[PDB]
Amino acid sequence: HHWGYGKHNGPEHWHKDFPIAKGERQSPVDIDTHTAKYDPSLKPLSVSYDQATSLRILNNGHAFNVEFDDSQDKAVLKGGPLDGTYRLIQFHFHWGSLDGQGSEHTVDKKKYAAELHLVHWNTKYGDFGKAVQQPDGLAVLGIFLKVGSAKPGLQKVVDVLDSIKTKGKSADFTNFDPRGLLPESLDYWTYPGSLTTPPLLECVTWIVLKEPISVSSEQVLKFRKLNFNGEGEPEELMVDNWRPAQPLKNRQIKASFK
Ligand SMILES: NS(=O)(=O)c1ccc(SC[C@@H](O)C[Se]c2ccccc2)cc1
Ligand SMILES: NS(=O)(=O)c1ccc(SC[C@@H](O)C[Se]c2ccccc2)cc1
Ligand SMILES: [Zn+2]
Repeated sequence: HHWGYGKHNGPEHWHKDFPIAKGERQSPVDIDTHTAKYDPSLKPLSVSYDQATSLRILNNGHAFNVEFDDSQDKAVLKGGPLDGTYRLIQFHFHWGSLDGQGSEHTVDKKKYAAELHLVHWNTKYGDFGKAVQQPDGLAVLGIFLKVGSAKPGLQKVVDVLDSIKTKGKSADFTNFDPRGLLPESLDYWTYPGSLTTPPLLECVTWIVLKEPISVSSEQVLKFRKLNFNGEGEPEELMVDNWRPAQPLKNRQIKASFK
């Protein structure tokens, strides 16, 4: 058996193999917008993706990852709450079976249809596997998706999903520009947290953008045609691959904006 998002292996079970699931800085969380304090000392985010090199897209059985060449400083996140340089390694999404759920973070308990995670690692630790062992090892840029108008920059991702339907499938995915997934504003909330899947390591500076991106109903319907299963196995649609909000405990969510 293995962790997943089913009735028998979902988030309420993860603590049995990953006891840090009940830890002091777990993600995601509810963002209470009235309780978040504006921190005028936070810097604007610097998102430098013009030289991003996408390589491949992979169905890992839990989501799909768009992977980048992170062997050099090609696509980096700096500024905001961060010290130093964080290199883009991959992005992925979490989404629902219906439009009223799917995001991992919530905003005043509102769930969005989906959530994009752009995963970056702190270059002072040399590699991703070292960085996840450190409290400031990762920076994940989270962007909410709502259903409305299509996102034109998402369609190249949507159109390749039929080629990676099942767990373990990958496809070449070069020249994808992740700037096409951003909203107009880089206003954000930030707090110290964790990976939202096992192994749930407490290594993430979360940066969650206030402005959602709009995607079309047809775009998210295509995410929901993916499979958790491998080829030839009984079909289990890849939907509701989100962890619910965890206790905030002794943490403060800071806002970049008034
Ligand atoms: N999250 S975790 O790592 O602590 C973990 C590890 C192992 C397990 S046992 C899971 C199995 O009993 C049942 Se799957 C099933 C459900 C419906 C239909 C067919 C088969 C659960 C969670
Ligand atoms: N949803 S999320 O953005 O918080 C997120 C981001 C990245 C992951 S990578 C999970 C595992 O494949 C790699 Se952890 C590992 C890697 C090397 C050595 C030890 C442990 C998980 C969740
Ligand atoms: Zn994620």
